Amino acid sequence: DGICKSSDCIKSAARLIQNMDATTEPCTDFFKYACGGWLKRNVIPETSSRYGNFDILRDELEVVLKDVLQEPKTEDIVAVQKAKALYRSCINESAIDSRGGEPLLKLLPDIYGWPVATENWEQKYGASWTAEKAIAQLNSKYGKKVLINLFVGTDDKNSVNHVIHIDQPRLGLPSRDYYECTGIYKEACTAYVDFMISVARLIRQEERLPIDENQLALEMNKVMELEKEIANATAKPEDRNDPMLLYNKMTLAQIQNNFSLEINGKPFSWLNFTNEIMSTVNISITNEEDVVVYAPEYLTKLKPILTKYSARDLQNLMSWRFIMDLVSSLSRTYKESRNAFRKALYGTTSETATWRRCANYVNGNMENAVGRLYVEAAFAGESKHVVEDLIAQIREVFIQTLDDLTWMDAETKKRAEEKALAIKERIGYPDDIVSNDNKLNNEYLELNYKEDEYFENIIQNLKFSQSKQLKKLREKVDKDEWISGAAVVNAFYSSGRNQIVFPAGILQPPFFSAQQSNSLNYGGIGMVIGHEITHGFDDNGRNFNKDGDLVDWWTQQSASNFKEQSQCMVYQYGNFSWDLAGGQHLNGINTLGENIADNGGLGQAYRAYQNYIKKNGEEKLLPGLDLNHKQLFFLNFAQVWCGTYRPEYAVNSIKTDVHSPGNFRIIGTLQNSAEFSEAFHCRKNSYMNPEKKCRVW
Ligand SMILES: CC(=O)N[C@@H](CC(=O)O)C(=O)NC[C@H](CC1(C(=O)N[C@@H](Cc2ccc(O)cc2)C(=O)O)CCCC1)C(=O)O
Ligand SMILES: *[C@@H]1O[C@H](CO)[C@@H](O)[C@H](O)[C@H]1NC(C)=O
Ligand SMILES: *[C@@H]1O[C@H](CO)[C@@H](O)[C@H](O)[C@H]1NC(C)=O
Ligand SMILES: *[C@@H]1O[C@H](CO)[C@@H](O)[C@H](O)[C@H]1NC(C)=O
Ligand SMILES: *[C@@H]1O[C@H](CO)[C@@H](O)[C@H](O)[C@H]1NC(C)=O
Ligand SMILES: [Zn+2]
Repeated sequence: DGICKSSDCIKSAARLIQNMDATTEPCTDFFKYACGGWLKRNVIPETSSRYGNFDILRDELEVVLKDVLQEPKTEDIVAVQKAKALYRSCINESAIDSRGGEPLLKLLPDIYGWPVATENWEQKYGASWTAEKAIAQLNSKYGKKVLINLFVGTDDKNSVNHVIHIDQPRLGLPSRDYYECTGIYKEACTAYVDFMISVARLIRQEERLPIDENQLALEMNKVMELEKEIANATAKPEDRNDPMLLYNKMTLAQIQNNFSLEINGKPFSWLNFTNEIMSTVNISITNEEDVVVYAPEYLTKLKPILTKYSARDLQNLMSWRFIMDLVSSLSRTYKESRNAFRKALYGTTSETATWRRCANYVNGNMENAVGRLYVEAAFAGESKHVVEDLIAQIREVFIQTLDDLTWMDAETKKRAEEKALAIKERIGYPDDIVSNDNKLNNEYLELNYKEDEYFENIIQNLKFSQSKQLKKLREKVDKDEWISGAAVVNAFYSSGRNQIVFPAGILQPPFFSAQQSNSLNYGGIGMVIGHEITHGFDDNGRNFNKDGDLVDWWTQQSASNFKEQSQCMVYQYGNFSWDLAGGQHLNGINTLGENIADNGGLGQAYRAYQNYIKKNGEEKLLPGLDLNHKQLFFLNFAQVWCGTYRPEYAVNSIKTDVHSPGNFRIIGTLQNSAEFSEAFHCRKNSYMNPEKKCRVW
């Protein structure tokens, strides 16, 4: 007969049919054709800003984590006992509620206090207050970066070393655009300041202090007028997309003489500020210390901003940026204060289940311990080798494709083949989290969790996470380190390591399964592999060589052609209007690197499936679907992205997500795919088959 009738063929067909909408013409709108069935069935949960195939698999992963973390076992090693202890302290909301804001009150004296919730702040803290010491205490002990973001990272131009970086800090709101505070941003700006006052009023109440509502509004609006200035001083993402132009190496000498700051009437000392941070880990810094400055323009515009503000004005913002994140770890009364702010940025009317939030927290701070339990329970050993093979097939397809690229000269292709051949693959999980108990126990040896003290535990993880990062300055980059835990539904690429990673969490349907049809595997995990490989060659990754160093290996002509070729995708996606975002246009520049990966990866997966058919021949067709296997390749790729957004978060993500929305990743990459238009016999100049097609890789 020629029809597959296995248990896995039937699960796939059912999932494929239930998600699609065959009453739509594939060539008019393939997103609706592949996801219409799913969109009609589902509605975004009240706790979700975004919902789709990825979000469902992640909520499903959270269930597996609940199972493994919630029941102790007598044979559990210490590394596992600590994860479960942390989980339990997090889900005991009665123990957290009984403490109110007390944990925060003990903590405020350690960060020079919060003026608005303090009395005679200038007399108490203004004496010993210096921007150097104030900013340094938040960075070094709690990893919170408020005015200058100094961090220890890998040297872009020497991937085996670490160096100190100076960069502009994050903001309270999702992006710099929000600080216009008009139209689509007004509600968020309002809830943001209201959020300040609510928290300030709860702290004063709990300290039995007098509450002057007009004094609160006055102080917290000054905080907003201040962050507006800092926000407007920051560089657009568009002006930070070239890592060559962004890397500026200086000494603390050059930095002091080229970026001075007058704060609270006192000059800023970069050596005093730096040593205030590094001394936390018994490390000394001299004025010949090398530094990488990522936001030199920001530092320049910062100088006249901070002269106009007092030490009190500055502290009210700095402490607030830390208190933002801690209120959700306090009692219900403090959690409630974040409601209007969360609704405004994410559109959610309630918070995610406590155990869901907690499971995620333990997975993010103990990724190797949790990954161990996740793979033991939910990952199959068979699949690890099948994916290794898929990566080999796709790596070669990328290399062979170089011969056919006409916008590149021979010498540049040769250098490209080098990087490709040198990409390090990481599949599933590192074996030693399951087999080396000693190494795993030692990773968390200096952590000790009290079960009735969840706030002490999160603060401990902040100190352990920042301390661990600061003592890497004089150390070599550990090559064995994975760039992701195993209990993750995603994949990644590191340019500094030239490494692609595919955690266990993403090695499941619809992406991959050793028993489902190959057409679905290539169109699923295959496309994702090519995506991660092509990240080494996008507008950002192409600037790094085979060893992870930010060095030029492109001829003047090939580089000019890359920009020329990629400019097509800039215009394509920048013309897509997103109704959920208010008919705004996508930022084709900020999303270029991801669209390059999407278009390249899909084309590379299809060629690998063609090559597979060549060797092994056709596959047994799926039941219930009047579709051939080439059409199923594109259908599964499309259903990987089924989903929708809340309008509040479409406004958030269109400015902050470097990815295109799920629907435009489908329309965009297929519009540029002739192989798609062949599989579905799309007439020329139909929406899905425009004559003008972009291509890079
Ligand atoms: C600014 C920046 O560089 N970020 C990098 C960080 C890094 O590389 O270190 C980043 O995000 N990397 C992960 C990402 C993974 C992929 C993805 O698209 N993941 C979606 C998942 C999603 C999609 C829709 C939805 O409704 C819900 C979830 C996402 O997380 O947004 C998985 C397959 C294709 C790429 C990639 O490799 O690009
Ligand atoms: C929660 O914490 C309280 C106070 O420490 C304790 O009495 C109670 O047993 C805890 N509950 C659980 C389920 O651990
Ligand atoms: C924002 O900064 C620019 C310089 O970067 C300046 O010209 C402009 O006046 C600033 N806008 C506001 C509202 O301060
Ligand atoms: C930075 O200067 C302050 C004086 O304001 C001093 O107390 C502190 O010890 C200095 N930090 C160093 C030298 O690391
Ligand atoms: C839309 O495409 C045209 C044609 O290339 C281009 O000139 C224009 O800049 C694009 N629009 C956006 C917003 O990118
Ligand atoms: Zn990507």
